[PDB]
Amino acid sequence: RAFVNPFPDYEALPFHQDGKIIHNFIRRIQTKIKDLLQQMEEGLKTADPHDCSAYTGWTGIALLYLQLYRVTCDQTYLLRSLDYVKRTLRNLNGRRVTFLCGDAGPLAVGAVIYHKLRSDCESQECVTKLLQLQRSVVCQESDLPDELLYGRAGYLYALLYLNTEIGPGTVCESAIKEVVNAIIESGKTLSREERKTERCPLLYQWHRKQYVGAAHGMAGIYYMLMQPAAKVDQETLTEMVKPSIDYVRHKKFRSGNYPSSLSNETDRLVHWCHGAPGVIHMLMQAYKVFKEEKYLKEAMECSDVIWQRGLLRKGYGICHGTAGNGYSFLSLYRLTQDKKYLYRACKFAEWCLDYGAHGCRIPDRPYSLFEGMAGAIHFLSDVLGPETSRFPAFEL
Ligand SMILES: [Zn+2]
Repeated sequence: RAFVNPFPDYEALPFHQDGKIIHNFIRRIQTKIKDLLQQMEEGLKTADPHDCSAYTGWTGIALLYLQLYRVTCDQTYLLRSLDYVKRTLRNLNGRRVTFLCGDAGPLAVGAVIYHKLRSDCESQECVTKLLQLQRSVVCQESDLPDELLYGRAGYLYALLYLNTEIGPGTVCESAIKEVVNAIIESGKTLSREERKTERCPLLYQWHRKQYVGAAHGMAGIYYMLMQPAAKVDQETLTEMVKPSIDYVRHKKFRSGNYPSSLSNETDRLVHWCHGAPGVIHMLMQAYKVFKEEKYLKEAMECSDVIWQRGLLRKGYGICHGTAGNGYSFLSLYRLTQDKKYLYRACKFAEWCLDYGAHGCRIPDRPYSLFEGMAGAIHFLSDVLGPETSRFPAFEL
């Protein structure tokens, strides 16, 4: 599942003492980005015309070019992002709600792109249509899950995306509070039916499995609830979210990895979607909000599991691959300024410079943001500037 990580750890260099990446490594990274960009452009020509998702479709490619534009300021990239959103803005049936897999991705990415190209009316039309998803999400009688790829938390992300990328006052805080309350009541309900009201106040399941991790599980729901832009009150944070965070912490393996769901006792997946590379963001965010060192210390422990098991044979992607796990190191570095994690991110990036020379399997969507090439390009573009790195479709 993982390669043997060949690199020595930081103690046993691709940056200077002050944290700045050396010229040679920047140049090697920018060279590969150009290289991979052209392979991605070529392969997307045969990709599925209908998958418009941020996760595996066209909206994800526009997200990459938005990201390229954020970090280079090259207007060429802004314009190219428009080429990819435009594919996605016409078919919308409003049956999927999340930023990653539903209509909120095309719509929120489109609204941001239009706003940076100064056309306010198309920008506003996107936002207006996005908010029409509101009732389907807030309805407690809907079978809709709460998790990030198909549930309330993924819709919540789109709103926070608008208020952080465009600005506060794009989405009404009333509409964010409604979605937050819907998520909270959902977690109270299931936790009562499972008689966990006092041990895990907020409990969630997806397809009747109580997933632990970022993509479909509790760690990603708690992570969004802890976002400063979701404006959750102190009482709900300390009485409802923190004890739920602590409950999942105590389900961790002795190996330091985290299970895929509460029942599963076999330690296999070291992915953003399942395992320590996703749960670590819950812990790091828990450290930002609650400021107790045990949360950071556990994030550091997650980092060591990811350093040893995180170079994956699945591939180089964000969801379950080397780029997504490499982001764990950039995030922890931003939090700690401990250049050990800068080093570890730099080494995973080095692995990505050899993209496709390792005998990794080919993902179904091999050019996509979260399954394929676009995500690796995304991750490489952020190692250039570790201080401003953002995990796509997840950090704000
Ligand atoms: Zn995955």
